Amino acid sequence: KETAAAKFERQHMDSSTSAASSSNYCNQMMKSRNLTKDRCKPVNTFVHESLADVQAVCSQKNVACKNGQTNCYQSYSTMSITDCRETGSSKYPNCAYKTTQANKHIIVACEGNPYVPVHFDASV
Repeated sequence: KETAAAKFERQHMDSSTSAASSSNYCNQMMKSRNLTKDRCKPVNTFVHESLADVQAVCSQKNVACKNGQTNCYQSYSTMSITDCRETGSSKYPNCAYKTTQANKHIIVACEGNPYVPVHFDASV
């Protein structure tokens, strides 16, 4: 049983690079994080910052989530992120992605004790 806090780190954290090293970054990471296991996840964001810096966003700017919920929080600083989206050719199990580098503010939904990120909502 994977906790929601643990699943967020598997799906979104990559503190090991300052940014996506190549255009094949997503194809490789989507596969290695088990995100293409039973279906090709259509969109996924990776964050290249320390976990402590990402966990601290839960104490920053409170904003509404895309689904109307109110437990979302936006980062005061921009963060290095990599946006992964399926290409027109992608077809399970042969999932394929486009890698795009960006530096944006991130919005995550927090929950629990301690209060941590459990869902990546969007970037602005």
